Amino acid sequence: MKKYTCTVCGYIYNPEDGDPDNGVNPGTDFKDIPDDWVCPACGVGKDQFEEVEE
Ligand SMILES: [Fe+3]
Repeated sequence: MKKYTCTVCGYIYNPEDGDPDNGVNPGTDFKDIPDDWVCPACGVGKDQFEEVEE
């Protein structure tokens, strides 16, 4: 799956590690993360993230 980055602070969501402390298990693609999840480093919503294209 692809990584997504927060365009406000630079945090990168990597689907292989998820964000387990906030209920996103490793192996969850960004689209499936519940829509109320926010960036763990700056608090903005998923709407500020962009797919990291390879
Ligand atoms: Fe952020």
